[PDB]
Amino acid sequence: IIAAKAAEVRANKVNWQSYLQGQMISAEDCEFIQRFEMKRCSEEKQEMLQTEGSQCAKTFINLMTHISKEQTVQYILTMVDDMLQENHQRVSIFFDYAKRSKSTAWPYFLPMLNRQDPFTVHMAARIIAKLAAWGKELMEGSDLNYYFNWIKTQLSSQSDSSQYVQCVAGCLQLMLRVNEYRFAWVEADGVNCIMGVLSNKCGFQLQYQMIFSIWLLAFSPQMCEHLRRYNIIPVLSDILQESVKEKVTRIILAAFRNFLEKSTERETRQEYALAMIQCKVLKQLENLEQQKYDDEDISEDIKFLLEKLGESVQDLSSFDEYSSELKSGRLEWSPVHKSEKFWRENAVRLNEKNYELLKILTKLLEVSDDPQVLAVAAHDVGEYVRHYPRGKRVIEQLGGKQLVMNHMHHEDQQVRYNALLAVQKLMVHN
Repeated sequence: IIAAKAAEVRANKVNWQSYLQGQMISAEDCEFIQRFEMKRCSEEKQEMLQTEGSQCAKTFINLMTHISKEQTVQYILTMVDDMLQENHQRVSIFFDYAKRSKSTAWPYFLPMLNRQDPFTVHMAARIIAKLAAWGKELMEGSDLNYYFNWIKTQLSSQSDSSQYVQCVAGCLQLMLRVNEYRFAWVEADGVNCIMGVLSNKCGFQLQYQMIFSIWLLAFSPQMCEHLRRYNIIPVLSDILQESVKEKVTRIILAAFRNFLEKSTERETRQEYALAMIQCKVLKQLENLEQQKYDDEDISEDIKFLLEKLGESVQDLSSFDEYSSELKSGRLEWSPVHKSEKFWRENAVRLNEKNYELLKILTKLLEVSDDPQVLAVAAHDVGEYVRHYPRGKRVIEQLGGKQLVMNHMHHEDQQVRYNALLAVQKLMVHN
């Protein structure tokens, strides 16, 4: 509705001389606003901004401050945003006005977000985002903190409300366009509020814009490293199936690619990929690969994520990491457990150190009260039988045969299921 409101406001001009008669503004301010209304061509606008640039933002701000009429307020902000859409360099006029006034441009506009009209405040915010992104000065300090609090509160509301939160999210994206503003945003907890809104399941455009924000943050190593705490991957794994829209799918895949690209360490990239595989990203990546799309960008994102997921599972399939998991007791369905490639080649290696890994498994098959650990141990005994035929006597000696034959009667459905599988693999031959 933002464009429709903009057009309605462009039509809804009002006599600016009324405010001069009321002495709410200066005669020069009224003159500038009327002259800019009539100076519609690009050359005329350039002439106005170049000859009376000091008067320009002064006029806008004076009228905005001293006039209650939301018609005029929205008209002023619509004109400014139209100027910035025609040529986004126009921020220079406002910056020059502020510098000539011996101040920065923000205190003049941040209080304006306290006004009532949603259109007024949200096009004001759009103009602030344009100014911050395309300006030379960095948003900083209390002004930036107040703007972050305002974006936070407006986002938390999650429809006309949603269509204005579109402006809110677009302003946040424009801010994050700059690396330093991304650092400031991470200093703020606004990403947690982003995740809160996403959990609240906002509309399609808002979800797309928020994941666009995440992609902007993920472009950097430090913020990628520090924002892990929000467990982005599972929520977006489910959203990539629910919110099918191609823009949404593409932006999640791009965010994942940025995460894996800019994660600081090999171990860091490995945490991200391990979370993705535990959250079943890889299967949907295969499905998208079966699917096709009209640009090489989505193709490259899919291929990169596919290759790196494959490499990550290969790394997880290390027999050393399997030994570490067994030693720590973390028998919790790591991909190495269901990686047949590891099993077929390394089943003999479990015999090392006088069958230390098999002893760990069998000991857990009597010590474990944990359903997950017990079922995993039973399944791994089954796999050891399946992939090292000579190990049947070893498991007999270690008692795994009888332990699984007992745990088939375990109180837990999953433990019974895995133990039954293992004992079935056991009795296959004389």
